[PDB]
Amino acid sequence: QFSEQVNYQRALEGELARTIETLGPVKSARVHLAMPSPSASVTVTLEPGRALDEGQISAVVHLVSSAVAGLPPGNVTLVDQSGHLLTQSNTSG
Amino acid sequence: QFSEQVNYQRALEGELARTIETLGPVKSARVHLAMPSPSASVTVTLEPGRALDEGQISAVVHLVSSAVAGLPPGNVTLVDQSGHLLTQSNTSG
Amino acid sequence: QFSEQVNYQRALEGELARTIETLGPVKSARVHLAMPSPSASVTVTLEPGRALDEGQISAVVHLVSSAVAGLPPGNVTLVDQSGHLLTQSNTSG
Amino acid sequence: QFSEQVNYQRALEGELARTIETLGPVKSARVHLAMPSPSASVTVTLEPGRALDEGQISAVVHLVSSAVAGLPPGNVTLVDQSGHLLTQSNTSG
Amino acid sequence: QFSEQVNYQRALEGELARTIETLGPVKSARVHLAMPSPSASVTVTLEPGRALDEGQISAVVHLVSSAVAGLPPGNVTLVDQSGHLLTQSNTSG
Amino acid sequence: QFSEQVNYQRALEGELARTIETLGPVKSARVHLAMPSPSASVTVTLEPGRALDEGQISAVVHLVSSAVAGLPPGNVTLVDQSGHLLTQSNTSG
Amino acid sequence: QFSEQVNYQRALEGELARTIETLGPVKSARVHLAMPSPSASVTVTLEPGRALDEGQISAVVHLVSSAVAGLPPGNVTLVDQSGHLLTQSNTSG
Amino acid sequence: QFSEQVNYQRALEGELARTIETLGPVKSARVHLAMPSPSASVTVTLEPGRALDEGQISAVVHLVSSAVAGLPPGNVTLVDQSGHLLTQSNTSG
Amino acid sequence: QFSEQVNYQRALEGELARTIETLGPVKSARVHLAMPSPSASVTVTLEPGRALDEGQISAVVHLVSSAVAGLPPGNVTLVDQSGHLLTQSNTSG
Amino acid sequence: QFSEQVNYQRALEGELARTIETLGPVKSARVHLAMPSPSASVTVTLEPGRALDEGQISAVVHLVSSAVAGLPPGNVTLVDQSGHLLTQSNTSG
Amino acid sequence: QFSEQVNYQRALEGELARTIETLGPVKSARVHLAMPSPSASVTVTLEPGRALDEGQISAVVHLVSSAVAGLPPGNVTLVDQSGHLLTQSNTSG
Amino acid sequence: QFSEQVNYQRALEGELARTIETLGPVKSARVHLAMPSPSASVTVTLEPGRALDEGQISAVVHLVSSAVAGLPPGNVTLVDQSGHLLTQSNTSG
Amino acid sequence: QFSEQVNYQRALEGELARTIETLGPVKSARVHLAMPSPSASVTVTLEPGRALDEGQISAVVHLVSSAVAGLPPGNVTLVDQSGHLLTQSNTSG
Amino acid sequence: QFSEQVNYQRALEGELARTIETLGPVKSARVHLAMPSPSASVTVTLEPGRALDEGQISAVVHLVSSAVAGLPPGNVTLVDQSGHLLTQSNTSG
Amino acid sequence: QFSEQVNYQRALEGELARTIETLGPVKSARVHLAMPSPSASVTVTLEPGRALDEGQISAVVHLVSSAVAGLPPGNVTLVDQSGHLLTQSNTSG
Amino acid sequence: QFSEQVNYQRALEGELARTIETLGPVKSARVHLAMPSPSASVTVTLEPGRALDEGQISAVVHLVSSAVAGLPPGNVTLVDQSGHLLTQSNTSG
Amino acid sequence: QFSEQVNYQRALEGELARTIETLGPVKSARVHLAMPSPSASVTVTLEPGRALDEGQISAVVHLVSSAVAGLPPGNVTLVDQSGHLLTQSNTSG
Amino acid sequence: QFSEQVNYQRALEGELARTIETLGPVKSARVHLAMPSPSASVTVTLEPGRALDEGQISAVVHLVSSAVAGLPPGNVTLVDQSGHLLTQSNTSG
Amino acid sequence: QFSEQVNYQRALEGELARTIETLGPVKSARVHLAMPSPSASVTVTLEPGRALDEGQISAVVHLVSSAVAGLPPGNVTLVDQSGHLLTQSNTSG
Amino acid sequence: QFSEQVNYQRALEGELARTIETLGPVKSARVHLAMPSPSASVTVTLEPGRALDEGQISAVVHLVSSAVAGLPPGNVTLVDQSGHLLTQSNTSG
Amino acid sequence: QFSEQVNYQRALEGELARTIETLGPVKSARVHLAMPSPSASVTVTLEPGRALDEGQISAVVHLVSSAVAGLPPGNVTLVDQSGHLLTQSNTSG
Amino acid sequence: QFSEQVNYQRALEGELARTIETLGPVKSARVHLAMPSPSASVTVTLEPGRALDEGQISAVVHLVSSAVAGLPPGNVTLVDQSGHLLTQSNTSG
Repeated sequence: QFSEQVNYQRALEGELARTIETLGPVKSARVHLAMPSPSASVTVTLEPGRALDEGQISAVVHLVSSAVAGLPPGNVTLVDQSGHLLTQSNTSG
Repeated sequence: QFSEQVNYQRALEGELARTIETLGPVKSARVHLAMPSPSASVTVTLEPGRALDEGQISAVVHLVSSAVAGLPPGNVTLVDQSGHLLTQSNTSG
Repeated sequence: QFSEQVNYQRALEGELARTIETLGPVKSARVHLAMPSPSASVTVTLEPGRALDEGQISAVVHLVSSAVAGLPPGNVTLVDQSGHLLTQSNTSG
Repeated sequence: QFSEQVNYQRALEGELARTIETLGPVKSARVHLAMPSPSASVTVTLEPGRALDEGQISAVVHLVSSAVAGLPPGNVTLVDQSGHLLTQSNTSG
Repeated sequence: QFSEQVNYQRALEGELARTIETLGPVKSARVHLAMPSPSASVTVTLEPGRALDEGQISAVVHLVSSAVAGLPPGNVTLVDQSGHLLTQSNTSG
Repeated sequence: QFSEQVNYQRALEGELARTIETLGPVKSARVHLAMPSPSASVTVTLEPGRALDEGQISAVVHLVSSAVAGLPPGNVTLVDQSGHLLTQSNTSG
Repeated sequence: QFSEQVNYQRALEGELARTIETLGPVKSARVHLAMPSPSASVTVTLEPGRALDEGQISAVVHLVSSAVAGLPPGNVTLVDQSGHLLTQSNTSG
Repeated sequence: QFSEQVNYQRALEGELARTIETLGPVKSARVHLAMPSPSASVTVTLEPGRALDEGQISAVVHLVSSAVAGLPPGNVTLVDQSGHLLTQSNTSG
Repeated sequence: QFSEQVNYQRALEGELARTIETLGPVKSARVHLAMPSPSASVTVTLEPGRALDEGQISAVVHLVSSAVAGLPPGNVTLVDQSGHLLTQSNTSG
Repeated sequence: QFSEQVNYQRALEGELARTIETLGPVKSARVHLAMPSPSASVTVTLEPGRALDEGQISAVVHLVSSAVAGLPPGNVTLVDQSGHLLTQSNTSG
Repeated sequence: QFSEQVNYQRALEGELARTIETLGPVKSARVHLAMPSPSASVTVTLEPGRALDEGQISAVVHLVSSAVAGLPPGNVTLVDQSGHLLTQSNTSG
Repeated sequence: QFSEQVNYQRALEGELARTIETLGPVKSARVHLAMPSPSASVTVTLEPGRALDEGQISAVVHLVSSAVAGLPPGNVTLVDQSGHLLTQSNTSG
Repeated sequence: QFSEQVNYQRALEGELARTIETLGPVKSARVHLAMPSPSASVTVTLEPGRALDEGQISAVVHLVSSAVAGLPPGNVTLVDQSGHLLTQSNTSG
Repeated sequence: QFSEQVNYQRALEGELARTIETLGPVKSARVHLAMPSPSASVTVTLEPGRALDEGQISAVVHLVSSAVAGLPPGNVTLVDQSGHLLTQSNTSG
Repeated sequence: QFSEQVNYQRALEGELARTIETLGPVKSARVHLAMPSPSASVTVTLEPGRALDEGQISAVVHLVSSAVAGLPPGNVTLVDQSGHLLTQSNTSG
Repeated sequence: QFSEQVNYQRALEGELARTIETLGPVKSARVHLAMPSPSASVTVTLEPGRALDEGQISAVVHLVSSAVAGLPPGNVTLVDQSGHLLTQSNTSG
Repeated sequence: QFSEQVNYQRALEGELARTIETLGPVKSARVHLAMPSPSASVTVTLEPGRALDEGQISAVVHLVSSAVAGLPPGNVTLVDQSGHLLTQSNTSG
Repeated sequence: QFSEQVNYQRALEGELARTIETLGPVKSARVHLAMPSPSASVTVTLEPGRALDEGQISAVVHLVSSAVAGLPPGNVTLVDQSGHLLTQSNTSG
Repeated sequence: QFSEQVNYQRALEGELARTIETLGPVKSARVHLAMPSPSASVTVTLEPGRALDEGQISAVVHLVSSAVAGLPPGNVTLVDQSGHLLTQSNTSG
Repeated sequence: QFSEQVNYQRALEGELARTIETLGPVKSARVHLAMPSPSASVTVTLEPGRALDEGQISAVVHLVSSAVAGLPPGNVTLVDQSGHLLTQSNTSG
Repeated sequence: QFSEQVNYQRALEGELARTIETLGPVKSARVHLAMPSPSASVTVTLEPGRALDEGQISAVVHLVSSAVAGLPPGNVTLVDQSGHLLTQSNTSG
Repeated sequence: QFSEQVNYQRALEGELARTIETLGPVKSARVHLAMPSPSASVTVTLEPGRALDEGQISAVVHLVSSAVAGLPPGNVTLVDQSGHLLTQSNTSG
């Protein structure tokens, strides 16, 4: 049963990575899921010379926070390829 | 049993993706289902030089929110191929 | 048992799609069933240069809402091949 | 058991379709049964240049509403090959 | 058991159809039985240029309403080959 | 057991048909039995140019109503080869 | 057991038919037994130009009413080869 | 057991028929037994030109009423080869 | 067990018939036993030109009434080869 | 067990017959035993021109009444080869 | 067990017959035993021209009444080869 | 067990007969034992021209009454080869 | 067990006979044992011309009464080869 | 077990006989044991011309009364080869 | 077990006999053991011309009374080869 | 089960190490997980001549603290390739 | 078990005999053990011309009374090869 | 299970040793884990001519105290390759 | 178990004998153990011309009384090769 | 289980010995563990011409007292290759 | 189990003997263990011309009294090769 | 289990002997363990011309008293190769 659960989690991770790669100016990303108020970690590798709107960074936030049950939109930690802690709501300091 | 459930979910995802592709100015899309007040994530790849009405974007919203049980019309997150967080009801800020 | 249920649902979907295709100015459609106050989604692909009466759009609504148990006539979401959210009763805004 | 029930329902559907085809100016029809106050859907394809009486449209209504147990005569939805929602009792608006 | 019941019902239907065909000016008919106050549906194909008495149409009514247990004489719906809802007692309007 | 019962009923039907055929001016008849106050249906094919007494039509009535248990003499519906509802006691109108 | 009972009843019927045939001016008859106040049906084929006494018609009545247990002498229905309802006690009208 | 009983009854019938045949002016007779106040039926075929005393007709009555248990002497129905209901005690009218 | 009983009864009948044949002016007789106040039936075939005393007819009566348990001397019915109901005690009328 | 009893009874009968034959002027006799106040039947065939004393007829009576348990000396019925009911005590009339 | 008992009784009978034969003027005798106040039967065949004392006839009586348990000396019935009921104590009349 | 008992009794009888034969003027005797106050029977065959004392006839009495348990000296019945009931104590009359 | 007991008794008898034979003027004797106040029987065959003392006849009495348990010295019955009832204590008359 | 006991008793008897033979003027003796106040029997065969003391006859008495448990010295019966009842204590008369 | 006990007793007897033989002027002796206040029997065969002290006859007494459990020194009966009852304590008369 | 858990932990460690390596100026790192307020240890090997922001060091902290359930952001210990205890919140001294 | 005990006792006897033989002026002795206040018997064969002290005769007494459990020093009976009852404590008279 | 635990502990030890070796100026170290307030022992072999900060010695302390559950930062004992007890908090003297 | 105990006792005896032989002026001894206040027997064979101290005779006493559990030093009986009861404490008289 | 524990203890001993050997001026040492306030024994073989600080002897003490659970730092006994009881805290005298 | 215990005791004895032999001026010794306040026996064979201190005789005492559990130092009995009861504490007289 | 314990004890003994041999001026020693306040025995063989400090004799005492659980430092008995009871604390006299 645990093997089935971990395989399902890995397949979800692969599908999510493929979909977020299918976003235009992104060659690849790396998503990891955390299941206990859950949370998730996104490490986007943004393509150089490209920058999407805040309304589309929230698009990435809600894209990853929606397709998984119980993930609040404010619990996704978004980090680019070199620093750039964009989620100021988590790190409110 | 869990394998049957996941296969049924994947088949539903494939059928829904095919139907939403069968919408004219869309080559392909990517739907993911979230089952616990459920919710779903749609990442449409709109064809360039095409733009459908708001009454037909709500058509996509209700098309994905209807064919699955218990999905409210206000819980679908719609994102185009490059940002464009169209669903302002979820992100009411 | 679940396989039998899903096969029966798929066969019903295929038969319904064939019957709604057998309506004159329609080459093909795509029906999906939602079973919990149930609801259903219809994505008709109307033939160009053809337009049926409102009393025959309600014919499609009742045709899909009747042959399945417990589906109210006001819960069918009807969308043409390009937008055109015809069901104003669901989207009363 | 469920397979026996669905096969019996399909055989009833085929027999009913053959009998309603055996009505003169009809090449073929499409009946679907709904079992929970049940109801049924009839999509007649009337032959061009032919039109039967109201007392014989009620003949079709009672022909389909009688040979199945518990189907009230006012719950049959009758639609021709192109719109023409004839049953005004269901759609009393 | 259900297969035995359905085979017995089909054999009764065939025998009844043969007997009602054995009535003179009738090449063939189509009877269907409904078992829950039961009821039945008769679709007679009367031979052209022939018309039997009302006391012999009631002969058909009682012929089909008698050989089956519990069928009241007023619950048989009689329809000719083209409309002609003869049973005015059911459709008392 | 049900097969034995139906075979016994069919054999009784065949024997009764042979005996009623063995009545002189009758080439063949068709009897059907109804078992729940039971009743039965007789469709005699009287030979042309022949007509038996009322005291011998009651002979047919009691001949079919006697050889089967519990069948009252007033419950037999007698119909000739073309209409002629002779049993006025059932149809007292 | 039921097969044994029906075979015994058929053998009794055959023996009774042979004995009543062994009565002089009778080539053959047809007896049927009814078992629930039981009753029986006799269809004698009297030889032309022959007529037995009333005290010997009652001989036939008691001959068939005696050799079977519990059959009252007044419950036998006697019919000749063409009408002739002789038993006026049953049909006292 | 029932087969043994019926075979014993048939053997008794055969023996009784042989003994009553062994009575002089009788070529053959036909006895049938009725077992529930029981009763029996005798159909003697008296030889022409012969007639035995009443004290020897009562001999036949008691001969058949004695060799079987519980048969009263007044319950035997005696009929010759052509009518002649001799037992006036049963038919006291 | 029943077969043993019937074989014993038949052997007793044969022995009794042989003994009563061994009585001088008797070529053969026919005895039948009745077992429930029992009774028995004797059909003697007296040799012509011979007649035994009443004290030896009572010899036959007691000969058959003694060798079987519980048979009273007044319950034996004695009949010659042609009528002649000798036992006036049974038929006291 | 019943076969053993009947064989023992038959052997007793044979031995008794042989002993009573061993009495001088008797070629053969025929004894039958009756077992419920029991009784027995003796049919002696006395040799012609011979007659034994009454004190030796009582010898036969006690010879048959003694060698069997419980048989009273007054219950033996003695009959010669032609009538001659010698036992006047049984037939005291 | 019953076979053992009857064989023992027969062996006792044979031995007793041999011993009573071993008495001088007796070629053979015939003893039978009766077991329920028991009793026994002796049929002596006395040699002609020989006659033993009364004190030796009582010798025979006690010889047969002693070697068997419970047989009183007054219950033995003694009969010669031709009548001669010697035991006047049993037949005290 | 019963066979063992009867064989032991027969062996005792043989031994006793041999011993009583071993008494001088006796060629052979015949003893029989009776076991329920028991008793026994002795049939001595005294040699002609020999006569033993009364004190030695009592020797025979006590010789047979001693070697068997419970046999009183007054219950032995002594009979010579021709009558001669010597035991006057048993027959005290 | 009974066979063992009887064999032991017979062996005791043989040994006792041998010992009493081993007494001088005795060629052979015959002892029999009686076991229920028991008793025994001795039949000595004294050699002619020899006579032992009374104190040695009591020697024989005590020799046989001692080697067996529970045999009183006054219960041994002593008889010579020809009468001579020596034990006057038993026969005290 | 009983065989073991009897073999042990016989071996004791043989050993005792050998020891008493081993006494000088004795060629052989015969001892028998009696086991219920037990007792024993000794039949010594004293050698002619020899006579042992009374204190050595008591030696024999105590020799046989000691080596067996529970045998009192006054219960041994001593008899020579010809009478000579030496034990006057047992026979104190 | 009993065989083991008797073999042990016999071995003890043999050993004791050998030891008492090993006493000088004794060629052989014969000891027998009695086990219920037990006792024992010694039959010494003293060598001629030899006589041991009383303090050594008591040596034999205690030698046999000691090596066996529970044997009192006053219960040993000592007898020489010819009478000589030495133990005056047992025979204190 | 424990092997499955440790393999899952090792796979998580490998994936996390690969992702943190996929951060630009990092050739490799070494993560270890601690599961009981849990905690974790990170030993980054920063590439020479590179230094990321504090808002991206907190990016590493939250990247490792998010993808694992229940890890607070203040419990991650971050150490470079040579000392440099950057996390001053843990070591608040 | 009893065989083991007797073998152990015999081995103890052999060892004790060997040790007491190993005493100088003794070629062999004979010890027997008595086990219920137990006791033992010693029959020493002292070598001629040798005599040990009383303090060494008590040495033999205690040597045999010590090596066996529970044997009191005053219960050993010591006898030389010819009388000489040395133990005056046992025989204190 | 214990083998699995010890193998897991050894693998953790090996991984920790490899990671601490991966720290620059360290060729190898030796870690041992202690599991009951747990504690651990570190024996670092610092490379000559190298010395890291106190804030990086605390880096080693927290690196080993973090990756294992429940290890407080003050319970790690740190010793270089030659003495140098650096942890003054444990050894506070 | 008993065999193991006796073998252990014999091995202890052999070892003790070897050790006491290993004492200088002793070629061999003989020890026997007595186990119920236990006791033991020692039969030393002292070498001629040798005599050890009393403090070394007590050495032998304690040497044998110590190596076995529960043996008091005052319960060892010491005897030389010819009398010499040295232990005056046991024999305190 | 005990074998697993002892093997684990031996492996810990070997690893600890190797680590303490890996301390510079030590060729080999010998550690033994004591498990019940536990304790341990260290026998260091210090290399000649080398002497570490007291703060590094306490390093050895805590190195061995830390890597094993529950060992207090004051319970380790430290001894060099030749005496030199360094731990004065244990031996506080 | 007992065999294991005795083998362990023997191995302990052998090891102790070897160690006490390894004491310089001792070629061999003999130790025996006594287990119930236990005790032990030592028989030292001191080498001639050698004598150890009292503080080293107590060394032997404590050497044997220590390596075995529960042996008090005052319960060891020490004896040289020829007398010399050194332990005056045990033999305090 | 006991074999495992004894093997573990022997292995501990061997290891301890090897370690104490590894002490410089010692070629070999002999340690024995005593397990019930336990105790132990050490027999050191000190090398000639060598003498370690008292603080290193206490080193040996604590070296053997530490590596075994529960052994107090004052319960070790230390003896050199020739007397020299060094432990004055045990022998405080």
